[PDB]
Order: sequence, then structure tokens, then C-alpha cells
Amino acid sequence: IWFEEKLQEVECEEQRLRKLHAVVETLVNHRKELALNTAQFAKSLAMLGSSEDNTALSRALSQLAEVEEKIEQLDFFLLAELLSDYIRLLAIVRAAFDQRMKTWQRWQDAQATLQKKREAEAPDKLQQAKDEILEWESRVTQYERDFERISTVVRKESKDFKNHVIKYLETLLYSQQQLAKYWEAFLPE
Amino acid sequence: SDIWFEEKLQEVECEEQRLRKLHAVVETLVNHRKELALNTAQFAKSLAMLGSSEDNTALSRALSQLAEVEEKIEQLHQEQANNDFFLLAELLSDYIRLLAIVRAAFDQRMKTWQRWQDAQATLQKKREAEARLLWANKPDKLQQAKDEILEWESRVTQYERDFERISTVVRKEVIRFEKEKSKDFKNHVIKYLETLLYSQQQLAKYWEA
Repeated sequence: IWFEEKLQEVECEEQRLRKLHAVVETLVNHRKELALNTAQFAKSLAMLGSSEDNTALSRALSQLAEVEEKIEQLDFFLLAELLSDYIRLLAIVRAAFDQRMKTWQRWQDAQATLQKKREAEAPDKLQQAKDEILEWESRVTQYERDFERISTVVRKESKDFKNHVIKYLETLLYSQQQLAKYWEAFLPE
Repeated sequence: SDIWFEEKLQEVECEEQRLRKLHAVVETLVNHRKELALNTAQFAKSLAMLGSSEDNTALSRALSQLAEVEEKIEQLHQEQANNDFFLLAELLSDYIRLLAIVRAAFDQRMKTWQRWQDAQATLQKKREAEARLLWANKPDKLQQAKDEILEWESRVTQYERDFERISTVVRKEVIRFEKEKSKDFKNHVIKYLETLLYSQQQLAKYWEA
């Protein structure tokens, strides 16, 4: 048995990856919202610009619609989705370890009962003790059966992911720093 | 006279239709720069919290440095927000609300004027009713026609007073409209829009290198 160790590993990775997920999810959601709000803005500007009678206002609205689009265009999401699924899988493996534990216990207790039934044997009360052992060996074999099944399912069922997140974060940071430097110098006023 | 009044409702109805159109443009511009500074302050707070609760030094620094950057970016959206624009937006939203009040006042004036004209018409039919009953009949019904005329005179003078009162309120509100009409919102919005456009165009050109 190594199950104790392999559970502690899984328990650890699940705690580590859930933390990373919370970082990846704030990054994925922000980029998602920005491309969403910008596409609405651009559509709204083009519609307003189309329905404008003043030529100067009309051109300005439609040119700004064209701009929000060009700038919007200016991989991490695949890594993000692989992470979300892997987290869900770790939850299934731990539930399997939990199942294995509870199934193992039902068996051990039945095994203990059976053993007390055998000590109890060591006329009509002797016949009752005999039929008791036949009912508990029936139970004990099925409970070991239930256990073996779950252990097979368990057998069948982070710090690499993290580096990739750091890489994306650093380039995002740099890119944003350059935009802050540009706006601080060029802010229209 | 009562010709200046009908000409004023024409100008007001027009400006209200024109400014509501402009408002819809200003409101999409105000709402976008509102949401951006909002979402960014939310993002920065979340990044700082996540960065504070991170055990990996490289990841922790990256999250907190990005929070410091989006903090700076938020203040730049706050600096251009408090622009001569976001101020014009509040002036436009209020002026639109005032134009709605002036039209409601013109409406009140119209309905008040009509109550009076109809009472004036009734009164005039009551006077014709005396001309008939005078020689052509007896003082019994002639007394009823006299007291009718005194009740409708009472009404007609009061209704003309009510009308005069509403026309004064319309004149006063016509003065408020003019002070906030002589503000030329349309060219200010265009001016802003063109600088916003230019600014965005220069960012697109700069980012290419």
C-alpha cells in the first residue's frame, strides 16, 4: 500500500492548482470582458454614426468605431481550459479515494463481526451460530469484492503550468507598463 | 403676443429632439469610460489580493507589479474622465430634463387657455339667452338667466387669471432654456470626439514599433 502517499500528493496538487486557477480565472475573465465591451462599443458607435445627420459628428463616430476594432486585435486560454478540466478530474480522484476508504471500513467491520461469530461457536443454539457464520461469510466476500473494485478505479484514475502563467503575466505586465508610459506622456488635454 | 408663444414651442420641440439624439451619443461615451475605470480598479484589487496570498515569489511579484500598473492606468482614466467632457455630459443631461419641464408648461398653458375659451363661449350663449327672454317673456325665467350670467362671469374671470398665471410661468422657463441653449453642446461633443479619435489613432501608429 502506497495509497496514503498518492492521496496526500493529489490532495496537495488540488490545493495548489485551485490557487493557480483563481489567478488564471481573473486573467481570462478580464481579457474576455474587454473584447466583449469593446465589440459592443464599436457596434453602438457605428449604429449612432450611421443614424447621424451632422457630417462631422457622423464621420467622427464611424472612424472611432473603425479604431476600437484595429486596436482590439493588438494560446494562454488553451492552458486555462486544460487547467479547469484537470482541477475537475482531481476532485473525482479524491472522491474515489474517499469511496475506497468507506468501502474498506465496511469490509473490516464485517470481518471483525464474522471473527466474533467464529469464537462464539468455539444444540439448537449451535445450529443458530452455524447459519450466522454462513450469512457473514456471504457479506465479508461481497464487501472485499466491493473494495477490490474501488481500489482498481482509484489506480485507473502543477509547477509546469505555473511557469507558463508567470511567462504570460510578465509579458502582460511589460505591455501594460508601456501603455501607462505612453498615456502618461500623451493623454489628450 | 400669443404668436411668440407658438413659435417658442416649435424651437423647444426641435432642440429636445436634437439634444436627446446627442445625449444618446454622449451617454455611450460616458458609460464606456465609466465601466473601464470600474473594471480596472476591480482587476487591480483582485490582483493585489491574489499577489499578497501567493507563496511563489516570481508569481507574487508579477501579480503585485501588474496591480501597481493597472492602478496607474485607472488614474489616467480618472484624469481624462474629469475632463471638460464628463462635465458637459452632466450639463446636457440636466438641460434635457429642463426641456421636458418647459414642454409640460406649454401643455399646461394650452389646456388652461382652452378651459377659458369654452367658458367664454358658454357665457356668450347665456347672454344671447337673455336677449330672447327679455321682451319676449316674463320676469320668472328672466331672473334665472341673470344669476346664470353672474356665475359664468365669476368663472370666465377666474379662468383668464389661471391662464395669465401659467403664461408667466412659461415665459420664466423660456428664459432658463435660452441660458442653457446658448451652450453649443454639438460642437463641443464633436471637438472632444475628434481629439479622442486623434489620440487613439496615434496610439495605433506608435504600437506598430
